Amino acid sequence: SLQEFLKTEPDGTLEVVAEQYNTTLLEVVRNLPSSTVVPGDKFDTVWDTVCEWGNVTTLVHTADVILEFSGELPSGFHRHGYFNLRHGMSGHIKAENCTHIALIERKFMGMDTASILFFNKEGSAMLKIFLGRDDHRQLLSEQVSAFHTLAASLKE
Amino acid sequence: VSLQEFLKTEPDGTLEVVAEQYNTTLLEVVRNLPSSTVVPGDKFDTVWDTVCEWGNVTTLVHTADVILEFSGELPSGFHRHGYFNLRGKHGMSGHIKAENCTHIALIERKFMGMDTASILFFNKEGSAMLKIFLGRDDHRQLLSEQVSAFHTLAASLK
Repeated sequence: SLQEFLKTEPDGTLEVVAEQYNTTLLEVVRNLPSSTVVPGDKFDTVWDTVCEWGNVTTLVHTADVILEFSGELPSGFHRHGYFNLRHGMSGHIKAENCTHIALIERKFMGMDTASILFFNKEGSAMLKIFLGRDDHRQLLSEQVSAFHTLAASLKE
Repeated sequence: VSLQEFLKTEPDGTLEVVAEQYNTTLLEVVRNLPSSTVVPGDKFDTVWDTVCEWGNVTTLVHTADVILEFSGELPSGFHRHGYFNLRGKHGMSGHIKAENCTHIALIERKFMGMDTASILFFNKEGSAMLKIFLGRDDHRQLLSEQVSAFHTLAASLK
């Protein structure tokens, strides 16, 4: 049982858990009891709040490349059917295809991780944002409180 | 009108749209562009290490949902554990499955009225795994040194 297995707190990529159960990441990130999932709307709310935090890691994963961009989230701007970004990272995102957004915080063998997932209609992540960490090793406490404030605010 | 004849007329638009229009792959469209250079995946290292020395460029990943680009010097990388691993540079790092790269193309064309030069890394299905575009200017123009090294790379490749 998916939901039952998730309550186990298993370490490892949520993608594999999705593969095993032969389902979508969104589905997995739906059986995690503490995950905060909201609909495509809020994209700006989420992506405007995050631009406020400090440096974060944006991640794009394809069958051939895994690219990470460490830094401040760039401000948005909708037009021509795209969300267009304004330092190092830029580009355009098909906000319109984002059906769900999940804020998930969990452990990796005891080590906290926190991320924002933007899902499309197929239940796959089109983009992921991970909270940055301090030189020490832990997630930036200021960001983590901001993350929980947003998750609370979204359910509010 | 044939793809090769269509290209040459210097079409207005993305090469990806020409591909679907002609029911073919991005690779076949670039193969038919005037003056393009296409070489086997064997050239990945020569290409990557050469561009690592050019200064700022724009690296782009295109997906069905996002087009993300990173401007900055291309990070150096090393083959290990079946991936080409980037040596974190500025905000950009990660991994490229260079083993899946079967073709590399250097092309030049006008797009939206401006000259463009890019390097395309293709997987076997003929679509682009990654793209790198020559850097611009404070004036919205290609860097001359990059254009000539690009040409130099293109000449030695083919």
